[PDB]
Amino acid sequence: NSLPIPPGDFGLPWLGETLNFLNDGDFGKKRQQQFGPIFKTRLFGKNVIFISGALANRFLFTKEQETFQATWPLSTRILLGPNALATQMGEIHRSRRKILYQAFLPRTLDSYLPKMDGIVQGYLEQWGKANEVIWYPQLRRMTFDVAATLFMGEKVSQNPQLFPWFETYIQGLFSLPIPLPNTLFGKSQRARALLLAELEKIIKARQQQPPSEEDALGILLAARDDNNQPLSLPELKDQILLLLFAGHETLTSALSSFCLLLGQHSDIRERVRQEQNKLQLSQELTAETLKKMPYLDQVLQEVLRLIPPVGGGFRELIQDCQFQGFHFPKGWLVSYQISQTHADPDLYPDPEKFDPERFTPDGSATHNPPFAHVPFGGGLRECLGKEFARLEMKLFATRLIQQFDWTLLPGQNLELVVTPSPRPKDNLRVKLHSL
Ligand code: HEM
Ligand SMILES: CC1=C(/C=C/C(C)=C/C=C/C(C)=C/C(=O)O)C(C)(C)CCC1
Repeated sequence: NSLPIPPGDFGLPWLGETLNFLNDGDFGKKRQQQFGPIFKTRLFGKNVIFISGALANRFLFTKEQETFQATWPLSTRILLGPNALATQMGEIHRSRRKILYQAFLPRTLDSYLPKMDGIVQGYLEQWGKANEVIWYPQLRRMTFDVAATLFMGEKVSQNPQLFPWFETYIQGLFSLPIPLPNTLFGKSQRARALLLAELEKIIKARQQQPPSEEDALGILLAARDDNNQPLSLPELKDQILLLLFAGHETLTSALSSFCLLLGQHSDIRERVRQEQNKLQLSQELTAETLKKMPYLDQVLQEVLRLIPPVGGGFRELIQDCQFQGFHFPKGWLVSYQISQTHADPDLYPDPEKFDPERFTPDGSATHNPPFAHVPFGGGLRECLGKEFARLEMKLFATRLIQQFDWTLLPGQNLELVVTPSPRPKDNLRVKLHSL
């Protein structure tokens, strides 16, 4: 069939519009205005079509196996490793998906709580003592601490080079894949080498011990493929590195967003508080207690809606396709943009406004088309850790609101940069007031 390809500029050979993608907060919106709802570009040497909205998301998460193959930018793939779920395909992917899910079972999450709440309260106490808190970097310390603790173990967490290395590793994930020591990418390459060497040490320690499936690392050590074979060491290291990155980076964004938004909407903050008051907290807080928070549930859906931690995903077309009148050529990439979908005014009337009532029983977002709220993606690659994320968001939201009000200091830049997750430019300057 003789259909046109989408409008859009490819730019220079290979380089294309990669620099705009990596540096402009404007990328998708600029090309939507200039080119329309479906546009093409070139990124990291690949021709890419950007799509968004319920129907485009439906398309991308339908008859997927025969059409769409998950991928990531060249820098991301190299730094994740060939043995990570994010970089696995087909039968291997299906298998590790079932293996990893066991780390996030309803009851295993329930068992994460005590250590998680202990790490959470520890930080709140410190921040409550301070005058001004520059919050964003603090949230990064905390979320790493929770992830290292719950996925690996407590003595692992107090060990002191791990965080600095991860921070450097993260900075190169979405960058120019230039393998020199004076680039963000080469520094992340070196960070990855140092981290794997440590995780290898951490793994060899755990193997000379009675089998425990308390955490993610123990779960992976116990895991067997369909041919009853263990995961290799290189796979073990790539898999924990991913879980620690995802558990750390995404949650840093979600919680700064929550602190940002409930910072600016003190009425919503009070309704959350009113909810946790019709219960009975103390320090006594169980997994079944957090399941009694329907209104907080709504706020957290809406935080993720307004400021999605993960901007989008990428797929290679392995079949030739068409969508809304365009040829989607075999071997080109498609990118689904969660940020664009969540800013659709048809899906989200007054998209710029923070309104939890969209997720209230009969609200606008409840009878939207499928694939309208996609903070965790959908189809075959839908976030595997979503309930770990929701757990940590709910506990943090709960402990923070029960103990403190807070003020976002006047004259700061609250504007959001994405390297590679939304963060406020001036790192969220606050004062907490104890209750
Ligand atoms: C609110 C926080 C989070 C958000 C918004 C989020 C978002 C996403 C999205 C959009 C995808 C799909 C990307 C694609 O289409 O390929 C994904 C996949 C994934 N997520 Fe999450 N994520 C979050 C937290 C977590 C956590 C806490 C973990 C566990 C440590 C995690 C682990 C993963 C993994 C391993 C994948 C790859 C799945 C696959 O390739 O099949 N994420 N996530
Ligand atoms: C790599 C990777 C992850 C992080 C994705 C991020 C942080 C990308 C943001 C997308 C952007 C920045 C796209 C755009 O703007 O178009 C998650 C946690 C899902 C785990 C699977 C592998």
